[PDB]
Amino acid sequence: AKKGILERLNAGEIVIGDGGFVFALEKRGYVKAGPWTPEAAVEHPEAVRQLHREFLRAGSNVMQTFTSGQEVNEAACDIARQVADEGDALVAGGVSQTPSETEVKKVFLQQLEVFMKKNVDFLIAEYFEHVEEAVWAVETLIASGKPVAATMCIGPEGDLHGVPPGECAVRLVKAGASIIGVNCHFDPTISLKTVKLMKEGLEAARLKAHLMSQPLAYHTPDCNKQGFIDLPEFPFGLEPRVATRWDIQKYAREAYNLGVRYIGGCCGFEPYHIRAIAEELAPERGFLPPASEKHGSWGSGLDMHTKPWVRARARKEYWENLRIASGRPYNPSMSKPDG
Amino acid sequence: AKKGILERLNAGEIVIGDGGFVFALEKRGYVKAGPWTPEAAVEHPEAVRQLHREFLRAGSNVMQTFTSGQEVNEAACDIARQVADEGDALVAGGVSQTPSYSETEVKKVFLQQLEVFMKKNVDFLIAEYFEHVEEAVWAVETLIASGKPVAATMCIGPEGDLHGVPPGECAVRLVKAGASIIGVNCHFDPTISLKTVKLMKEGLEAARLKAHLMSQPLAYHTPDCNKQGFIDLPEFPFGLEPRVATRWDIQKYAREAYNLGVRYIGGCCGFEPYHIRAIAEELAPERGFLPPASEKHGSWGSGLDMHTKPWVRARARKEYWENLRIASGRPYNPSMSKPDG
Amino acid sequence: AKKGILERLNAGEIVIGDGGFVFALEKRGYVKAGPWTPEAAVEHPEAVRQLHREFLRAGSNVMQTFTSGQEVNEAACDIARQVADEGDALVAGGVSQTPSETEVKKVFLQQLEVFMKKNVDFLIAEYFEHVEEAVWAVETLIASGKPVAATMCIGPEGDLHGVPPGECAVRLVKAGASIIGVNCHFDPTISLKTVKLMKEGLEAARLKAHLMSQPLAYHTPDCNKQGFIDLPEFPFGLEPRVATRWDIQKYAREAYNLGVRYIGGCCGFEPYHIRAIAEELAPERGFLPPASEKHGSWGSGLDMHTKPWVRARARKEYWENLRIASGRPYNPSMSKPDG
Amino acid sequence: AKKGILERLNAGEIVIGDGGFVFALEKRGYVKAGPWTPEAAVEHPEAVRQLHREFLRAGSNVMQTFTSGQEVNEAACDIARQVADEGDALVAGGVSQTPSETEVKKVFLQQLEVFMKKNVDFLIAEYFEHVEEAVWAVETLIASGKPVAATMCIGPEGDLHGVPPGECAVRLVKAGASIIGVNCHFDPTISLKTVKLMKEGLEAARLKAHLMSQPLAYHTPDCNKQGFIDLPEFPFGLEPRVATRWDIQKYAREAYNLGVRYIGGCCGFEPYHIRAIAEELAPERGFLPPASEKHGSWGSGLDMHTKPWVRARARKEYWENLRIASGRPYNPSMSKPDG
Repeated sequence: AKKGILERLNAGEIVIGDGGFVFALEKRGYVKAGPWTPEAAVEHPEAVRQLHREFLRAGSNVMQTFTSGQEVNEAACDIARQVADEGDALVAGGVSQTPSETEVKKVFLQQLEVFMKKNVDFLIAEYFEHVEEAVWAVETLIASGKPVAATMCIGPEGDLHGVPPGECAVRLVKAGASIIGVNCHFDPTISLKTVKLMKEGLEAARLKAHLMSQPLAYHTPDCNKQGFIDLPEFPFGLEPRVATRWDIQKYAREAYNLGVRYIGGCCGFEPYHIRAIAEELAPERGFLPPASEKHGSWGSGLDMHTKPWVRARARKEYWENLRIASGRPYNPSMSKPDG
Repeated sequence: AKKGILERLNAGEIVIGDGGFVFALEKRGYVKAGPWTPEAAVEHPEAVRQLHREFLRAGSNVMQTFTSGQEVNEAACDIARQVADEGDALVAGGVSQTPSYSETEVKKVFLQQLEVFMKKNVDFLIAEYFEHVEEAVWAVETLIASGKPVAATMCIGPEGDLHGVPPGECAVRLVKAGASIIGVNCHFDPTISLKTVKLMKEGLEAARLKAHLMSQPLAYHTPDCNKQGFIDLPEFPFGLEPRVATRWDIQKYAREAYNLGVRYIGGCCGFEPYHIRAIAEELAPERGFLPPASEKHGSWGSGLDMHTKPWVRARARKEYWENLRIASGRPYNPSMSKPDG
Repeated sequence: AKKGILERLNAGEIVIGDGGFVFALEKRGYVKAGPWTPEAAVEHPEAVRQLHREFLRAGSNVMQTFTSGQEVNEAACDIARQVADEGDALVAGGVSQTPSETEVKKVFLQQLEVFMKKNVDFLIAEYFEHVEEAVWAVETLIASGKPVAATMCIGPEGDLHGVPPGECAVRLVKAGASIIGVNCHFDPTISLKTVKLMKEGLEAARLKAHLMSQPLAYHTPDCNKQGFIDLPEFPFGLEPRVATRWDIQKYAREAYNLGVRYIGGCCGFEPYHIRAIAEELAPERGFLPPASEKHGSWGSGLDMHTKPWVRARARKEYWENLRIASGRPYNPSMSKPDG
Repeated sequence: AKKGILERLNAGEIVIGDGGFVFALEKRGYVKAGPWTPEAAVEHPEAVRQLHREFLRAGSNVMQTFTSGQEVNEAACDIARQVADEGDALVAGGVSQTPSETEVKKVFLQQLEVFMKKNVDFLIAEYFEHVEEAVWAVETLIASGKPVAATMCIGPEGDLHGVPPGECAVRLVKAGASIIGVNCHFDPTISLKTVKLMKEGLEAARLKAHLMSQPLAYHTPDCNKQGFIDLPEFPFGLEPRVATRWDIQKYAREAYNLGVRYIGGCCGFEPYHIRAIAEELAPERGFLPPASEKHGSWGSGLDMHTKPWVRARARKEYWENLRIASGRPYNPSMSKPDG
């Protein structure tokens, strides 16, 4: 009786997605930074499995596959299915930007072949800068008869061709995508600007769909149209920009009020970020994730402490209004994109 | 033929220690922040085991155990021994400050703890988290009875212990108690920690009391910390993400500690497998080898030479990342904060 | 043979204007912050005269008057004329917003009476949030037969009514204003965005005019549409935001390349800022201001020093590429507008 | 009946000193940055006189002279005496580091000759890195029979030889100096650390003297023992570091509680900073300075605005507990000294 993705969304439930998986495996020594290739699926099944289980414990209702050769993709799907069966989670399929229509759809169908062999609960089109290739992806994938979702790494200023977010969203829903939204390249506020534009565009064309936000965990108020790749700090300097469990716990509420129901996360997101999403959205979802056992609510777990200040740090007010410090006073608070 | 801790140190080798274990299991949902209890050792052996293995892959030569009650400590020791046997690493024992503070009862707690680590036959012991040096000396005394190498660390800054005992006096008093390795752990970022360790080195040289030096600093940057370390910063525990070091800051602390004469170069709260991998990759040309996890990393961002853009391809060199002045990304935030305490 | 404002501009010359005059008399104890009244013109003629002479020495070619009641304005104009005659400067007239068309034009005409009595070389309409009142300004003032200039404190998002900057510019030039531009409420980059929009709008309608930039000396990258006044630091907290002689020496070149020829400054501008404008624009103007005798070019005057670092600070490269430090690490580098 | 410096101090009164005079005339175009020479005293007597009068209006009770050769010094003393006679102020002499004891005392005596001709109400030894030359100064100057004061630009880590500040202070009191303190090179907080050490050292030796503080107006938390001159921002990049009228109103209270009664200011201090000192210390001195007429108390003058927030900014609570913003988010909040 595992409800499908569209059944959950249409019922009005929040479908929390897993965080940045290929970024969490790079800091854990299994992915390399620059090829970002998922060999660890076959080389280190225990690492990939444990990250999946940590995300499931956090509150993710989706186990996106970590996708030698198609053997790696297969093994990734078996690990994802194994972990998904342990909880209220759905295995998802992911198709990403190809590095002509005939060849792009060739690549996309060869990829989709594996996800059909493995019977993934639903599919995702993601990492798409251009929306032309994104609609090609939604077309090639909805032939499966499985729910398809389309995400782009495009800011409020539209795709690389220049197509505005609203036009991109309506073009994706037209192609068949039952869920649409933004992933990667921008922090949880610019992303929710793009998703609001997408909602408005879909309401303009009366093209009902489900909304989906998977932003960066980093703060990038100094990013140009080219996301956070062009920041001088990418990839090995973004530790300061990482969000806290309060920033993400604010983006969860923002995205919920904006009308997003597939509230997840991308590069920089960790299990505790996803737990922040789940704990924020708990009073609507009617439950708390498993990992909430190893956590209070708004730092409520520190109100048995030996010091008065650390004891008083345990409340929503303190952590919501606190202005955390960079700890790097010889560094600027913003940087010019290199590109 | 697994060399012991003192054999490695006396041979001149660097003994890289594991990073903040309790802190890395809190962000992974297995430890709670505030009780900081290792209830995950029996509840989630796979999580603790995988963190141990990630640290081992990073380059750690020490699996400090993740230490009802004695059952949890035992299970932690079996997991640590399991992972240690998979590589060139040693299980370490850890005894820490008691919540109380008389000699007979503190040494009672210390001996009961030491019983389990004797049962499990840990390769060496650590006295750590000691604000006072009186209790740290008690620790070295109670633990060296094992006949195993004992190490002593305190979370004390350049201004001495809570009683005001200067770091050099602390180092001398610990080495006198029998501790073959002494150092500093926690409560301060790498530079303040390595200032304290410089003071300890000088103090030991003053009394001609030879010992091995050890540094397990915070991964956070805390230039605004008072004598009470990072715990009194308003951001602790759930606001320290900005302060987290990069693989370049830790890769600088590794060289600083090596030049300072520290050979047990590890890490504490905030340290992650990639930080320990930074330590190992920095100290590689001396150790004569690179850690396993270097297979999934270039040297100074070299792996980004593949990229399709010139401003992400030229990022692949020592100069760029060693001289880059990274940005906080929070321009509506101060770069420093006043300790609440 | 003192060339008029329009003769200077039409000849292609740069007409450097004076800096923030009532803000520089508040830090000198003669103006009060909050009423911002020019009572000091009759109470302290020597202070107002010396500030005028400092600006004239800096390089200003415009001695805007520091304008009971009409007596104070007359005294201000006498001092301005006295100091203008000492150099290559023109006395300018200033009409500003009134705290119906008939009553507003009444106020404007009563003001203009004094400036006609004193025969000011040209007039300025300035500090106009709305462009409905600014066209009334240009209308009421061009009846003098004197050159009239119109400025608003409006950002790139238009006036308070919502009129875009380009429409404001064309509507001011239609009213008769021979010079148009922006003054106050934004730093020297947002201001030069608005002036770029004004140039573009004038070129859209073929409505030739002269451009004029009088920006804030403060840095306000965190300002909303209500200028710098709504920042929490206004008025007594803006010392950190103050520009250096390099920031202003860069805005001078920006405004020159943008096509602005009346390059001056508003609140926060000091004699050394105007001297920075003049020294930057010197190679075109063909000369240097008097105050350059007490200054080097890009810190060249520090070549005398005994220390090697302070000696090497004497370069264009060093001072143009240096990221100066706030010196307040317990302070945020940006702030949310209170309004 | 103009009370002398020692009569005021011994009576328990606060003797507010003028601010950075050479530095204020550099921003006004009359002094050059790098030679820092006073030739404006004869070239521009009106500028020097107006700066003197602005400082006197602020609340300064001392009119330190602005000291072609000794003619410049005589003109400076004449202007200082002229302005001093207009209020409750005292002309003060000043001797600074030379660029052997016999030759140093020769130069110091040649200086003191002019101040004896002009009859300056008291003398100051200042800008002394070394305490050897500083005690030589106090020796050569106390022969005048006039009160002598000694200040050094030395931080909490002692003079350049290494003499601790307590030893410096006692060595200066022994030489005869009736007032001792610190001037320049450090912000108001480090300076007051040094003055605390001097007070403690004098109390160690039972060597009673009057305490004096003339700190920088800049914030320099990132300065090493060589003061602010070694910062990369010196001289033309210190605008961000400038203190506000609230920071100086805090330093005034600090110095008063520390036991300092000659509370003034060095480089970076302006008439409004000295007015901040005077307004802060008013409820003890029993009066407010003249310039307080053009100022409220803790921003009270903004009660007249039309906006609720700009009206509510008028509060001690608001301006005392406000973290002002640098407005430069692409710049670090601290910088490494270049020396």
